[PDB]
Amino acid sequence: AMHVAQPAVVLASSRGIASFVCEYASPGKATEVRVTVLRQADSQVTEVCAATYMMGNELTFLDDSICTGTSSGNQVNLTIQGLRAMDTGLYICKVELMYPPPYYLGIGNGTQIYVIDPEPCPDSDQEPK
Ligand SMILES: *[C@@H]1O[C@H](CO[C@@H]2O[C@@H](C)[C@@H](O)[C@@H](O)[C@@H]2O)[C@@H](O[C@@H]2O[C@H](CO)[C@@H](O[C@@H]3O[C@H](CO)[C@@H](O)[C@H](O)[C@@H]3O)[C@H](O)[C@H]2NC(C)=O)[C@H](O)[C@H]1NC(C)=O
Ligand SMILES: *[C@@H]1O[C@H](CO[C@H]2O[C@@H](C)[C@@H](O)[C@@H](O)[C@@H]2O)[C@@H](O[C@@H]2O[C@H](CO)[C@@H](O[C@@H]3O[C@H](CO)[C@@H](O)[C@H](O)[C@@H]3O)[C@H](O)[C@H]2NC(C)=O)[C@H](O)[C@H]1NC(C)=O
Repeated sequence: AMHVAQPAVVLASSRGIASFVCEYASPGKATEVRVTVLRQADSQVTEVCAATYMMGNELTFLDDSICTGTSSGNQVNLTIQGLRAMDTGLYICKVELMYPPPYYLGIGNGTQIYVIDPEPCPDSDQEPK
């Protein structure tokens, strides 16, 4: 245990930019480090972004994109843009050497992404939103 570092929460900008880096630990360097980002909800949890961190290539988020992520050394950086009040929640950083056998690593418990709601008025006493 204690071989995976990830922020428990993440502060997002007003636009909705939530970016954090979940590092992982491996016995060596390989071409395939499958990463996964999940969103947890009280009713159920669903998959979101996923790609193979190839040390000589970039992650592909063609399926369920709506997100951008980077990977360097042993730290994977995930950035989210467009987080509404409902979008705010938990994001799980996953790290799995799934392609090479015989696959053995760990997943991140998850970082909560926080966002700020801008208001056209100096206070919410009237016309709150
Ligand atoms: C996570 O790491 C990024 C740095 O990653 C940069 O962008 C990634 C998508 C990868 O391609 C990396 O190879 C690249 O170095 C930290 O900052 C990020 O910097 C980039 C570069 O300035 C920002 O995106 C750029 O946007 C311009 C505008 O069109 C483009 O021209 C560039 O091609 C590039 O896409 C990116 O917005 C920025 N991330 C943020 C703040 O959203 C980032 O800070 C770090 N995360 C944290 C907070 O640790
Ligand atoms: C955040 O981390 C916790 C850590 O929980 C235990 O995880 C194991 C691997 C070990 O490190 C131990 O020291 C930790 O306390 C994750 O919670 C654990 O999750 C696993 C599955 O992901 C659970 O295993 C289950 O085991 C039962 C057998 O009793 C099987 O029937 C199930 O199929 C399953 O394999 C384990 O019970 C959980 N333990 C705890 C303490 O909760 C947690 O999943 C992770 N967050 C993420 C990535 O979602």
